[PDB]
Amino acid sequence: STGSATTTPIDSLDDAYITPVQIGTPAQTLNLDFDTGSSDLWVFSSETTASEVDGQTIYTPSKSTTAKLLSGATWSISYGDGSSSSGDVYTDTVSVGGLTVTGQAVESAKKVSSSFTEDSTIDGLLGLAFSTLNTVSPTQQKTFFDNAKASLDSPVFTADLGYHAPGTYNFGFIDTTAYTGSITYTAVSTKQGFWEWTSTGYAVGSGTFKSTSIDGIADTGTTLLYLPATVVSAYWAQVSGAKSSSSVGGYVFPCSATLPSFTFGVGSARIVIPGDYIDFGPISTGSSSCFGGIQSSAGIGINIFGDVALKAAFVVFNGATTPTLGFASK
Ligand SMILES: O=C(CCNc1ccccc1)Nc1scc(-c2ccccc2)c1C(=O)NCc1ccccc1
Repeated sequence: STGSATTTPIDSLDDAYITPVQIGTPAQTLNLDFDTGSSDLWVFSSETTASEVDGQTIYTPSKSTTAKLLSGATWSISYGDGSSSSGDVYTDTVSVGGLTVTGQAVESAKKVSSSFTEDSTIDGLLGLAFSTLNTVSPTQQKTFFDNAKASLDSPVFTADLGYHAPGTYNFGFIDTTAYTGSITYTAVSTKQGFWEWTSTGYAVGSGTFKSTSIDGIADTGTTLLYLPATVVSAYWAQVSGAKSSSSVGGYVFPCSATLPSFTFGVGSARIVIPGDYIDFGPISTGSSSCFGGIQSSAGIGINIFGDVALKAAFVVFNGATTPTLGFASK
């Protein structure tokens, strides 16, 4: 089997991407944030505290004839950025772009934090990291990809995120027309439950490539590119007027200043992020100071190849016996 779904930016800044997902019988379609940095499929629901729902589409398990409650089961997640959610657990039929999994754990939110409430465009998350991170208790539940894997033509999914444009998540096949040149595959460590890999280095603009190992994760659920302070300082030093602002919580730059590209290494291959992918616009409405898309990982404790990086590439999440990651230019 295979599946193919369009993923769309939630706003003009590409802050996140949503993908339609069918849950239950008859189908209830919710727009979920596919997140390769976590492993829970959770949704706004009829059980969500009413004051914490503001415009989201909700899943109503009582109206699904295929929904089954896991009696006593709970889930609770705290994301790296402080946000959180928790609730109980059902199994139900879940389909993405034509690909169907029966018995998928659908985690119904009783509570969500303020950032989730304030974002009306995201109805939940669909985790695509390794299932060892899944928070369901007493029995850990598998991700949608893990459940579908055996049935897929090939045990893989791909992320093709657009810049200010729609893109595609494919399951079970590699669309050879979606990228240029070849796909370079690189080793993955699953020790932390992430699609964790080691980049071979970086360049800023037309500068010389610096060979250096950067361990980080391929994370579609994180907007920005978070790298070591030394690397980030080298990037913003090439931007006139750029400063790290303690009040804003990272690097900002004069909105009209030219942004150089940022190149990262995948083995001997190179992925080039165009300068404008790094522009996240005025820090507040009407300001001529703009937020930067490359930031230090020093406070986070882990380097993150988020949407800013991934959307410059066609990315293969290869779930073979020994998982690997593939990157191609496009
Ligand atoms: O990048 C984000 C959230 C992006 N989503 C978004 C939605 C609406 C408006 C704007 C943005 N948050 C960050 S920054 C850095 C991390 C992080 C990840 C792993 C480990 C340490 C830090 C996360 C994060 O927690 N991402 C998961 C997430 C969070 C909230 C919503 C969706 C996904």
